[PDB]
Amino acid sequence: VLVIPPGVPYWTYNTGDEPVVAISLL
Amino acid sequence: VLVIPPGVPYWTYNTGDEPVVAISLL
Amino acid sequence: VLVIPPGVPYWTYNTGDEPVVAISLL
Amino acid sequence: VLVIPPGVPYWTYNTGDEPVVAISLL
Amino acid sequence: VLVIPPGVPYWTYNTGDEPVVAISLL
Amino acid sequence: VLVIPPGVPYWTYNTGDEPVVAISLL
Amino acid sequence: VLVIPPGVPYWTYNTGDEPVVAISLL
Amino acid sequence: VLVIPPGVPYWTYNTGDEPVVAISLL
Amino acid sequence: VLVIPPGVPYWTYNTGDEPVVAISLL
Amino acid sequence: VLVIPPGVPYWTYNTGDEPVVAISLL
Repeated sequence: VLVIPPGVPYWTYNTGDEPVVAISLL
Repeated sequence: VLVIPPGVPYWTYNTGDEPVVAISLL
Repeated sequence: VLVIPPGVPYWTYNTGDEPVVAISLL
Repeated sequence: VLVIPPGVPYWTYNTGDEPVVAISLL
Repeated sequence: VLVIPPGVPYWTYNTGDEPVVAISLL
Repeated sequence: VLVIPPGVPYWTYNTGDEPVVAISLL
Repeated sequence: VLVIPPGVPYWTYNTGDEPVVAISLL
Repeated sequence: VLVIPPGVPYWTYNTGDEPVVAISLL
Repeated sequence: VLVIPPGVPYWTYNTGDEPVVAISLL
Repeated sequence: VLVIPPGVPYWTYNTGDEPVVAISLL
């Protein structure tokens, strides 16, 4: 993954290869 | 994945290869 | 992952390879 | 991961390889 | 991880290889 | 605006009253 | 704006009253 | 703005009243 | 702005009233 | 701004009233 923003970025998040587990029991 | 925004970006998220598990029981 | 923002960035987060476990029980 | 922001950055966080465990029980 | 910001940085955090355990019980 | 997500949210953005100006000339 | 997420949130952004100006000339 | 997340949050940003000016010329 | 996170937070940023000027010329 | 995190926080930043000027010329 290549990222190169000129100018004025804002909250740049180049997440990559991010396994996610989300389980909720009520 | 290649990302290069000129100008003024805003909340750029170039997520890639992101396995997601979401299970909810009530 | 390559990141090079010119100009004025803001809250740049180039997270990579970030295993996430999130389980909640009420 | 390569990071080189010119100009004026702000709260730059280039986190990488960050295993996360988050489990909450109420 | 390579970091080299010119100009004026602000709260630069290049965290890398940071295992995190966060478990809370109420 | 009232927001109260139980469980495990992700990138919640409850933006409100957000004047936006975006003009670009090439 | 009222926000109260139980469980394990992620990157919660309850931005409110956010005047935004973004003009770019090339 | 009222914020009260139980459990284990992550990068919580309750920005409020945030005038933003972003102008870039190349 | 009222903030009271129980448990184990991470990088909590309750920024409020934050005038921002970001102008870049190349 | 009222902040009272129980448990184990991490890098808590309750910035308030923060005029920011960021201008860069190359």
